[PDB]
Amino acid sequence: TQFDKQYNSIIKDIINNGISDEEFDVRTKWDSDGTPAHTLSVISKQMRFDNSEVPILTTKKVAWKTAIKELLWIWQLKSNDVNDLNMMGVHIWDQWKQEDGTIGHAYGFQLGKKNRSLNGEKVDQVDYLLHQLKNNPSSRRHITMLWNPDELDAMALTPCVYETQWYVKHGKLHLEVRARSNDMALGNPFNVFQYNVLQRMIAQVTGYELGEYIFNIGDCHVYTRHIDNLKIQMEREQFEAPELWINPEVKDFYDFTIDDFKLINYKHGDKLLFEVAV
Amino acid sequence: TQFDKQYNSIIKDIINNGISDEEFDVRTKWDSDGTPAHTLSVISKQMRFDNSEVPILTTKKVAWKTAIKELLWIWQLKSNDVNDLNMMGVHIWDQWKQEDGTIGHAYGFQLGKKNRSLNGEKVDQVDYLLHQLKNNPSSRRHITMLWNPDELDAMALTPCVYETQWYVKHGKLHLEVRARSNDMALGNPFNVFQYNVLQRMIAQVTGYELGEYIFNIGDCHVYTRHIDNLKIQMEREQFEAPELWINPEVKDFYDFTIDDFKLINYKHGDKLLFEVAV
Repeated sequence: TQFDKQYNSIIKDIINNGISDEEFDVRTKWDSDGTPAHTLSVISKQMRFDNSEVPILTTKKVAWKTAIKELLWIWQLKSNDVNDLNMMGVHIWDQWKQEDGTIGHAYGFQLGKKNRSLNGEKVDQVDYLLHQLKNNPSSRRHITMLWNPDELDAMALTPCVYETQWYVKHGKLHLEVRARSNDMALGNPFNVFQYNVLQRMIAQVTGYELGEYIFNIGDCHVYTRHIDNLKIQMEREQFEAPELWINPEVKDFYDFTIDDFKLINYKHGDKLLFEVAV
Repeated sequence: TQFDKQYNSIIKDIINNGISDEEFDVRTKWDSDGTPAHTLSVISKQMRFDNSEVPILTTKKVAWKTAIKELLWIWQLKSNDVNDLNMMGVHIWDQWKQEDGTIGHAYGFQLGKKNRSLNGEKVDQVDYLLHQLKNNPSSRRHITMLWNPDELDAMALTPCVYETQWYVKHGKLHLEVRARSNDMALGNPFNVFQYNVLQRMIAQVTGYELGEYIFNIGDCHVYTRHIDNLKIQMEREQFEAPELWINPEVKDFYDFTIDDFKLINYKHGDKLLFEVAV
């Protein structure tokens, strides 16, 4: 179920069926003329994968490394402090760094919260999701939630991929994910494969085969300047997906390191520059 | 976009492609033999409507009244006390009534919380969603959230239809909804049409045409005993959807009463008994 087939199956749709944000006074803008940059969009689109292969673009390179790195920060480290993410070599967050170093009450800070009761002892979303999966697989409640109505005003930025719903059906683990928004041009390919990594990880530790991987986008859009450039990507060549490796010797979620993930034989397209926009 | 066409388009799929919960020790059971009742299910299904008609079953009657009544309780009254819902004639909640009368920190209690900052003055989810829609339509954040990770342990029951995402595109208001679970046999038809009512209501008060209505289900299932009975419903006749009425003289969300809603010329099927199950 190549990520490519579905990816371009959604792009043209947006160029052809998308609605321009025009009618409004957007705040975001390019960087070569300050001229407010404008987009086209569609509501509610969905990408599903049977897991016979890694969902990753092959008509362009993805930040597969920076992607898994940011994953450990949010779900493994459950940290909101940017320094931790700077320690991994990633800086793409430096922009929302608060005078104290963190991004406020969002992302990792939501998962680390010891808010659930588990055998006369409080625990956090990630720890709760873990135990229940192997002691309450049938449960129709396996849900992580980033969108906290209580601390929304306290986060330095509103999350995109904010929730997930897992299912344990027939020795299989299914992962559904949802984004309230998503840039198909610079945000989607990175997020997708990234949250699919997280799936393979818990899958291995809980000892359950991988089920379907489903990714849900609410507002899907692309910027205008990015269109002419996406059309080429569509016609670009399509190679076979790589073979992501993950040390099988690991048996604990918090044992994984950026050194246990290796994408093998990853053929992808060439450099494609997509104009910057504040 | 009759609700019927899509409804049965999902039922057979479940009978044919659904997976039995069997493998597990379910807690829920029938009531004629205590024998644990069992189901079949599918993950991630979706129902969309263009709003040319009311999404309501015509091969069976829906609690269209009890449905809108429960809607005012959660979103209008933002109450968690069962007495209020008993005052409307509804008792279908009496089961989860706590020693104090309420269902804990769930449903209405989540929407009434004055947790957002609006012009140097705190306000609740419902009040926030309202103002922003007419002063920040373009916003990609219009979201209500019932799933509170902080008070989950405090609710007397985990919510099904827990969130919503609205969009204001071209004088149109689009409403996306999601359920973590949903019984296609006794829960779905009621929920769907119900959250579509809520849409028509804010639509009228904000003064925006209705956009697409999208309903998302995570775990969709039906109980075994209910199968033989759903097959008949499928072959039942299909009449044209009714013409829901709503007093146009209203201009405030909190002015609506169960007396402003009238389904006109509603042709539906006959009585279909679906075995009870604790």
